[PDB]
Amino acid sequence: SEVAHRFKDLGEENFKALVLIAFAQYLQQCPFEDHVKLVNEVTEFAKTCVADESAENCDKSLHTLFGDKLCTVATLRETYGEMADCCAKQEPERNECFLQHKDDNPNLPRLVRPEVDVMCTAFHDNEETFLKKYLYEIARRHPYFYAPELLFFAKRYKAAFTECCQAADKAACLLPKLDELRDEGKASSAKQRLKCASLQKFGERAFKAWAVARLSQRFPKAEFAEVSKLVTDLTKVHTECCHGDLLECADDRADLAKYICENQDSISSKLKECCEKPLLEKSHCIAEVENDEMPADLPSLAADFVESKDVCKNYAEAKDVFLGMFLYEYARRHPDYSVVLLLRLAKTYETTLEKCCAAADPHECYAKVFDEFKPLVEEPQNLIKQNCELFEQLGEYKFQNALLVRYTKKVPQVSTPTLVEVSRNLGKVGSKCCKHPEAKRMPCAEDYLSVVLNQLCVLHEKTPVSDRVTKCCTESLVNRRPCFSALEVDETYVPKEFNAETFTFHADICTLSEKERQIKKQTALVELVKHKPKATKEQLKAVMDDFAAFVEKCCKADDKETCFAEEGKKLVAASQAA
Ligand SMILES: CC[C@@](O)(C(=O)O)c1cc2n(c(=O)c1CO)Cc1cc3ccccc3nc1-2
Repeated sequence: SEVAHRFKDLGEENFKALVLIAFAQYLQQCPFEDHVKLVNEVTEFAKTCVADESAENCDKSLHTLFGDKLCTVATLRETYGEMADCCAKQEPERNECFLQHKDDNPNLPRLVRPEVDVMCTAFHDNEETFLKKYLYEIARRHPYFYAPELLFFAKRYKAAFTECCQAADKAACLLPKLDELRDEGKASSAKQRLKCASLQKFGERAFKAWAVARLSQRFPKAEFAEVSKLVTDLTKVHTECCHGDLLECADDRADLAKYICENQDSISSKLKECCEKPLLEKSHCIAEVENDEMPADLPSLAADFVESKDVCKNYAEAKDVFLGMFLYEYARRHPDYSVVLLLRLAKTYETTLEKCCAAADPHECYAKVFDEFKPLVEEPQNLIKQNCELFEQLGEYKFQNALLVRYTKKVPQVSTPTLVEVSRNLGKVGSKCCKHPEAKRMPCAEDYLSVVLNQLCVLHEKTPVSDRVTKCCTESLVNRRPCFSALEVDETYVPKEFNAETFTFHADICTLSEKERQIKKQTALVELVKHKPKATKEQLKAVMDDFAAFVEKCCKADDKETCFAEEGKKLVAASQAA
């Protein structure tokens, strides 16, 4: 009995929370109360099986039981569409159909933040409904969120209302906490979409390679075999979560945290404080721990991987473990290299051996592999450096605007709402990284860029429209950032000017939040480039100044909002001609 085994390992509160997540991530459109109802029926039944494993349907697989239960409300096609397809199939085809239909961008309303009082009240009314509502609204909007990590967010979200709703100043206590959750959640959501993309589109080998490089940078004192044990466990964990085996995911990860804390001494010296925290916090901690110091001396790599006379023999015995050791050994020594660079390096090294081990004295042919890594290291280095300089002398917003133009030009076919979100997010790399030293700037920057570009890829695949986007997204996971950086302006692009209402601001632009106000400013910049590309650089900055003041004043006009036409039509003319 599986549901019995998992129910007792995870305990009831989390079991219930994880089932609700699983339903909310598969049927993102079902209303909240329907999902709660289903989760409760499933929870009644689990207990039945805990009480008797030889009962009833207690011997079924989780996806059969859970899939059957979901389909009691999904099969209604007239309201869910293409999801009744999945309900016509049996496991495991049914689960695969659910995985294919996760929506990275469902047509759901913006999450709104009520007044602090309104929220504390709704919290006090029914604390448990308030929390499940949180789990539900986040999950359906982030169908790939790392499920056990979402439990931790709920925990903190609860603690924020519990504490701040009885502070003297409720707002001053509550708001900065939520803002912090909103921001960390967004980063965590994106980071985990990359994890699942790599698993699902590029396969297990890709995720393992990522894992060896990151855990080795993180745990450079650890023996190689230790890291492999860790890589293997971690790989099963994310394979389970991305495959929608959420109960197994949580359980296996909780065991993983345990194994780590009971063997810190063979892993890292940074884990002491983390391994004292409670269950959820402990696992949040370990997964993001700062890198350990690397051993003081360390050889030279060239000896075991270039000058040895057994390198072809080690490669031929087991490519995987030998290339793994290379990645292990090169990564431990380089916390200053991005994870992607480190993987380009291992691919270059792998490719070189496959060539040189042919014949004609291989030992002579592989002699300069490390001279090939040089330009691969230089390229990202100059990009980040050259970019931080540009950022520091422009400030996030103008930096964001510049990326917005350069990228609209790279791939103008791409929908505007997508260009805006990705650009703003790409631009965020300035604040996040440029503060850093050189020996910390690359992993901070490139891996973050890789996460943002994966968002581009997945928001685009749902409905493809740019060959170039599809090519970079499909061709090689590790090379995405280079493949996008190398794109120049699309010369084939045909502009679609005129206008109509896609430049006529309305009066409700005054009641929206300031960032949300830039979003319709930056939106309109995209339609400006998309239809008048090659408009240099400086009358772009002149049409942007012109949009700002026009909104500043027509919100001050106190008029019958006919100014939103007045200086609305006085820009349309200077914009085109001169
Ligand atoms: C329910 C929380 C809250 O309503 C809040 O007041 O902070 C809220 C929460 C969130 N967002 C929001 O726009 C708002 C509204 O600003 C976006 C967003 C992305 C997230 C991604 C991952 C995890 C939690 C997230 N929470 C929020």
